Amino acid sequence: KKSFEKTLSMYPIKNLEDLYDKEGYRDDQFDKNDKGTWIVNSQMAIQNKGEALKIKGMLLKIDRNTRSAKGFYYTNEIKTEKYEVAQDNQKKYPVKMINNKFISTEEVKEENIKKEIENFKFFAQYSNFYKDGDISSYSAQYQLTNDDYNVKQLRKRYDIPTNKAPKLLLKGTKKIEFTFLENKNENIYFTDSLHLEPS
Repeated sequence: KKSFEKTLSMYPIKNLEDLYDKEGYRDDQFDKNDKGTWIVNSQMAIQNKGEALKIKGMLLKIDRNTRSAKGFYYTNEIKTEKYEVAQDNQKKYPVKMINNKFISTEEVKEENIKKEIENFKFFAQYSNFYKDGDISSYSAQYQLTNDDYNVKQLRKRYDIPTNKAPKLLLKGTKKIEFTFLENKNENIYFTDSLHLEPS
């Protein structure tokens, strides 16, 4: 648990640029001159009944050495349980972080993608912080209510087509997941992660 608090206590980080000056856990795989890169990823996955799993998220690499951040917005559609190559639905839209905003470094023609990038917020920017697995790979999973501050935050920012209260999974080897629905071919989950890794 409080292995998560070392990270989650930081939330919210309204200005992600503060991560330039936030030190994380460095180990002998980090070179002595590498301050590290924060990899931040937030992602909503929504599957309406009889429809494909629709995914939208952003991945950002915040390089502490160069005080710059690059990554991409991404959308995807997943239809089957198993791997089908021809579902080539993954689109990536490269962005940079400039003044705590996310800026396309390419042309984006679809007005609907432009808006999503312009208004995007990572979970770390707006959040605030039973059933235990441990296979040495630990996890703790909790049943939340719809008055949980973070559940309300998700329902504002995303259109969640179920009113069931999600479970929060703290998965660690780190990564967090709000699972709203987990029926067969009817999945709704939000994930987020923030970790420091070598550049």
